[PDB]
Amino acid sequence: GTSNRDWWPNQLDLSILHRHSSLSDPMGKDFNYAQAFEKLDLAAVKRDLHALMTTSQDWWPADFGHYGGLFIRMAWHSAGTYRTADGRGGAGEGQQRFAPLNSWPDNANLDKARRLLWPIKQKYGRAISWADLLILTGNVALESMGFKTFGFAGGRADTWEPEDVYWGSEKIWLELSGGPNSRYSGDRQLENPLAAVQMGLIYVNPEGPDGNPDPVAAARDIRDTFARMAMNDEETVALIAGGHTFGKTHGAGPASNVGAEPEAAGIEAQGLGWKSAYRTGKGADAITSGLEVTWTTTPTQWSHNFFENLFGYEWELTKSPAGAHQWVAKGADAVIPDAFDPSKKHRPTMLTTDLSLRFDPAYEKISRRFHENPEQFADAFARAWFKLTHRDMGPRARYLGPEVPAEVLLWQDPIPAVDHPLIDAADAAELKAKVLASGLTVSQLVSTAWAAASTFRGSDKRGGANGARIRLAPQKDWEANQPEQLAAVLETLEAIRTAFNGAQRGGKQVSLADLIVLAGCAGVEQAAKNAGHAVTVPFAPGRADASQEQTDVESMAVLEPVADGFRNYLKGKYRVPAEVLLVDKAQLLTLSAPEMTVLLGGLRVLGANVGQSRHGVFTAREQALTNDFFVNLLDMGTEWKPTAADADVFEGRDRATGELKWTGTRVDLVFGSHSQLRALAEVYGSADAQEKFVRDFVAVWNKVMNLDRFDL
Amino acid sequence: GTSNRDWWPNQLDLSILHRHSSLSDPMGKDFNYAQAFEKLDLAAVKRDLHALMTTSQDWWPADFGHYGGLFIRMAWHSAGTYRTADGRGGAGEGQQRFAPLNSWPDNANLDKARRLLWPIKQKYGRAISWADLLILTGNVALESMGFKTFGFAGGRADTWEPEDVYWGSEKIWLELSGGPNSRYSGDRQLENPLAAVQMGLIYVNPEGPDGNPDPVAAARDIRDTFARMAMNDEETVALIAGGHTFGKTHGAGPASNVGAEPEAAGIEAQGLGWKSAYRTGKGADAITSGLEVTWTTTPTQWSHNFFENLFGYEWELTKSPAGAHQWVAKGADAVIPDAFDPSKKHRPTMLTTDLSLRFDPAYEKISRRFHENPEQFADAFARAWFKLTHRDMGPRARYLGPEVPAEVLLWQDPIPAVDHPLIDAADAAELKAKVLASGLTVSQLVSTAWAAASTFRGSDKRGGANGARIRLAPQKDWEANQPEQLAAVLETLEAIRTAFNGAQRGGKQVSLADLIVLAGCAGVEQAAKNAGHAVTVPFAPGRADASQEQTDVESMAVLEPVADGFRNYLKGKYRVPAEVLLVDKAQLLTLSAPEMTVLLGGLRVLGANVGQSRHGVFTAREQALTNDFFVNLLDMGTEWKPTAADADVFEGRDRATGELKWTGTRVDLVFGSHSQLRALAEVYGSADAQEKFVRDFVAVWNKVMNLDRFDL
Ligand code: HEM
Ligand code: HEM
Ligand SMILES: [Cl-]
Ligand code: NA
Ligand code: NA
Repeated sequence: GTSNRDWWPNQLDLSILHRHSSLSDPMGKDFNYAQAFEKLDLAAVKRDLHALMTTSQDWWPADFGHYGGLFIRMAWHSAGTYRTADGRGGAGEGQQRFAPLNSWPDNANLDKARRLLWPIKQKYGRAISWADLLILTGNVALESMGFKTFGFAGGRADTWEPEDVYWGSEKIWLELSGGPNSRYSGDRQLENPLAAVQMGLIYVNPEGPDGNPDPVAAARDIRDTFARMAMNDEETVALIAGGHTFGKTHGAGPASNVGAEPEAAGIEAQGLGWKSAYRTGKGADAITSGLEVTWTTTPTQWSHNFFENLFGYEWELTKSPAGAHQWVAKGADAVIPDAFDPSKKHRPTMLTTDLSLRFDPAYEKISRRFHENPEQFADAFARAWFKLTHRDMGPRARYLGPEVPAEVLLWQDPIPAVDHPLIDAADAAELKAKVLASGLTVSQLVSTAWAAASTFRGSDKRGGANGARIRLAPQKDWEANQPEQLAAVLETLEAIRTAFNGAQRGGKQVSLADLIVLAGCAGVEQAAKNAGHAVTVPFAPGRADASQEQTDVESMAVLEPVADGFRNYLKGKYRVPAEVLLVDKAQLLTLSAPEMTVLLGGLRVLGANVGQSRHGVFTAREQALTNDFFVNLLDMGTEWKPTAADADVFEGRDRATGELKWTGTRVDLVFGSHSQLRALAEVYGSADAQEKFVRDFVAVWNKVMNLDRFDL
Repeated sequence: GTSNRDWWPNQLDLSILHRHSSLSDPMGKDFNYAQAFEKLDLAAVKRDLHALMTTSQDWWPADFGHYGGLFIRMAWHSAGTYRTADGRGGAGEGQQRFAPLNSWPDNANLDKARRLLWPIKQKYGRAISWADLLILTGNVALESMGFKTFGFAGGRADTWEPEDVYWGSEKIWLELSGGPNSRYSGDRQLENPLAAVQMGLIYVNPEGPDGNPDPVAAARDIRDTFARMAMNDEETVALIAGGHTFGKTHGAGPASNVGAEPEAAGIEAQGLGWKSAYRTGKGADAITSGLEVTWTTTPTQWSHNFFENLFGYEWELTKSPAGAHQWVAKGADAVIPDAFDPSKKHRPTMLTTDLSLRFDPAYEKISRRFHENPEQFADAFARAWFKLTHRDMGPRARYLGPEVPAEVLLWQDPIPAVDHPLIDAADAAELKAKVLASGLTVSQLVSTAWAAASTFRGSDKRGGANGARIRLAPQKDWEANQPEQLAAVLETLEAIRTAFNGAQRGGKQVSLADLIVLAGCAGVEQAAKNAGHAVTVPFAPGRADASQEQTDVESMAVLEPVADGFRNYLKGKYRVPAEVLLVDKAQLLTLSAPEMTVLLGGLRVLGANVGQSRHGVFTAREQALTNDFFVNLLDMGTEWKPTAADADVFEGRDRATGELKWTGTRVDLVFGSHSQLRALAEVYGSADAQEKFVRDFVAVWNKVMNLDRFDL
């Protein structure tokens, strides 16, 4: 059947805002995963996973009698989709079991790994999510093979449909760069927000860049893609050498033997894929990547034999049985055990990307230190493996269970504990009145609280107003945050805070993080009062103030809004139309299309625009909370045309007189153009809508203020 | 951005079961449109609509100074998408304001019509839906121009995103037949469920079949497509001749002047399209269809002039100024008024499809009767306009407001009023015990109640267990209903009814409609008991029994299930795979994916399959309510393969021994294959899920039993 997407392939897609509906979720509306997990017998789950490691199934025999390597790869792939640019991908939603990730070429035969785990998932049911189980299984694999992990947190709730992620524009799996849809431009610049070199790869091509077996060139792609997954050089070397301490690759025969990926396979395959016609199709005959490399002399035991081999041999370019480029140790004895035949041994082998760790000069120094000091290697790998597998879990408050590491890590964007009584309802009312009596305007108060709260993204649960990081580098100097106006607001609020905290007893005090949000609440209540409407905006205290020393300024760079339609802000010109960037922002903020619509219409008339731009400010009572944006936008008395100067800025003129009434961007006018958004704008721009508009605006304002409040 | 649909364009689409979520809806979850409409001042709205008729806007000037013809077309097009095959389309959800219908070629310039209504929509807000307003505007247009309508019902709730409808497979607007995606095969057979001749037309091509101007061949397409929209010869003549008593077509210059349809237009067009470069692009210069026809001497007044012209002249093939085929009266005077220039008059003109009403012998007889008996024409048109505009509104219990016709019409599938006390909980316990003491099995009770209730479709709200039409022609004869088994169950239930009603005083009695549903509830209770579970199934009395004479047997044919995955039933071999037909059926039953999953797993083990097929009966305890279907389906100890005899039937064998354990269809195994359906099956197949399965099953069973219960 022909669909709207066929007819109008460039129209905005709002369906990404309406995922994860109660409709698609088999659990009751009252289901609380954290409550279920907190009663899990995690020790009993880990004993079952431990037994599983050495219980081979004939439909997918265990290499060396041990599934550990397979399950470490499974858990690394689960986590390895993560991109810092948007926070999308990662292990935190168990998306490996859905399209497209269940059928990526780099996830070949991880369908078998997930199927091995169904008996344990079935036993423990809703008390352990697939998302937690994939990571736990990787931890138990490591533990069973003598590696001490840094710890584990539960709390990744299962999802029930694919995430809407931009994985790239290529129409061919693993397409080499330089195609019609190339993800590369300039001097090998990978397009944001991608963090993989080819469609369907986790990071890089194990042969080398676009198949060129050059370890030095490969090292470039490794460093670039790992940095885009939040890993520096030490972490990257620790992870790759740590992983490739275990197990083997699978390339026993030509790739033409391997059939359809799971999403393409026949219904009889019952959710599995990559059925191989090569000899037995599994075990000693397995084909996965097409490479055939076994790194260490003890693939089922933690060792420092990866670096011993990397540095102890010279390497020769060779071909797998599948015709893939790989390396073998020159002059070596057969010292590596065979996966199935206890009478066969093999020479040491390496991937191009393994040799990167020796032939890139910066990796070489780290790899030599790890070689000489394997206790340093073990500790870096444990820390990196925790970071990898938890990077998208959000604040430490979300971490469940008895194995949570007590060490607070800089990458967690940590929030200090609150040690003192919180302000009560009367205190909140006193502070709101003091804020409004200071002379801070509605526009200043709403703009500041919006700037602080709207860094949250639900993709990796980073950002939000908790921490008061808006006062620190680098948030205080982001262009979108209007640094000089922000500095003046924060100075006034800090004087209000000092006076209130000075006057208290019993150690009661208010954080600046709370006061910035409460001040924004006062701005919204004042705007409602300006409109002739008395409303109370909800407020929940208990935010704390993080220090500069507790803030990684480099990691905070990815949270900078370079597009924020809710402030009519675009840092520069992009490929992507501004309205597409608005819907992307609404998705990160976890907003529905109705929530996005009411929030944007209200922010316009409150003065939230960066630079006090008039664009979309369709009111003659700025700083009053009215539905004026919608009533004026939908007024057929006004005709719109793109400006001569700028095709992305529109003039609204009286249709009769030609008088200039308004100007607006694409972000403003899309609400009068897109057939689904216009239907929403009509509800809010109706004569009966003033009370509904205020209520809905207050609701979505409060939602945004609370996005990072996992402490509640 | 490459999507899962791009990679796997044949995988099942579950998103059609999760549309119309609370997420996309701007109204509160408690919003009750019926209650809002009941408070509407309908008299005030109709005064506003009467005023609008002659209030010309310069951006789309009114023909003859009266918008009535444009609005009648707008309302006819709102209703005219309806198909009897699936009940999809029609006016009942206001889908003309969304993609794709807002942009169909046949809906060109109806964007202008809807925009003229925005001020009235704005003024009355949520108290009148767009869906109600489009039809009410059509009524007022007719009343304004002298035609007395049969009545009007409110209660069409607005919807907030496009309906998932198969409109055809063509990838070109208006493609003529015989293309690579032809909707025609054999002797001009239109594929079910389509009810138009070309992609983006309402019914037929006004020039003639595939543009061939043969009124006789055109009559064939008119008959077929109108029959597929529930209209017979009399209704079809009345509707076309009635409509074309008013207004005019628009083709003042070449179609090449007309730009992008609304969904393709620039953002500055603010939701309008078909902007024309021809002269002023509007009014006298309007281009809509490309035809230039005005039917009557008084296009803004009800007249008998359509049939006077049709019969009173001989017709000559000619071309509009756009190059379209149409017909001019041989030797006629210039009697037709111009829409704008009082100094111009025109010869009578007709479309090919108008001449059909004369040159098709069966239409000719009706047209002549209407010409000779104008009162018969007026009454037929009024009744057909009502039916057209209310055909998808469902039972009369949904009809709101003060203009609802009292007359009960056969096409409404009327239910008699209940005039007696209903059974209470004590009676329901007594009737269930009698049902279970009769010897009727779980399989018989569940199968009969499923057969009765599952005819419902939310597309046009036809069907369901109310009326006990399963005992009448043609439902009692449907293969899916197992006529011989059905007859035996009904005979036993009618004997229980007779004995219960015979023992009552005070006029209390139970309908067979109620007893069938209650007996099915007893079956489910007995099944739960068979599984060691104490369960009560909710039951709401108040169904009444319709007569054979209240049941149009030809209209009832389109509800016949030729595919019902819930009974593992396929009447023959279709081009669409069985699992796509299962999701289509779930959508018509208003089920979510979780609901569809739990229902199907439960029905399989209760013995609801047609013919007692073993396909999908993955239990050793049939007629016990357990999650066995899921636990056995997900057992990796079983391997599945298609049979030699039948690629659509699968054998489940022990992996280790090769012993046959089970057989299943595509409908069974899709729950083990589709990545999202398998995630749902896993929840219900987990060790902690038996009580959840039972309670979810009872909830969705009750939901299906109540689908048509608008009396509640
Ligand atoms: C440049 C980065 C990396 C590349 C190109 C890479 C490439 C590969 C390839 C091609 C395979 C063979 C797949 C097969 O045929 O079965 C593999 C296996 C594996 N990788 Fe990596 N890898 C990378 C990083 C990592 C990391 C970060 C980890 C975990 C910390 C990891 C752990 C493993 C394990 C345990 C296996 C063995 C699977 C088995 O025994 O079945 N890899 N890798
Ligand atoms: C065989 C069925 C039909 C055909 C092929 C057909 C075709 C057309 C076409 C081509 C136009 C001109 C559109 C334009 O250029 O503006 C039109 C106009 C119209 N049709 Fe029909 N029609 C049919 C049935 C109906 C029915 C059932 C109704 C209503 C009961 C109706 C009411 C109208 C009206 C009122 C207009 C005039 C619009 C105006 O004044 O702007 N038609 N029709
Ligand atoms: Cl639940
Ligand atoms: Na993420
Ligand atoms: Na419908």
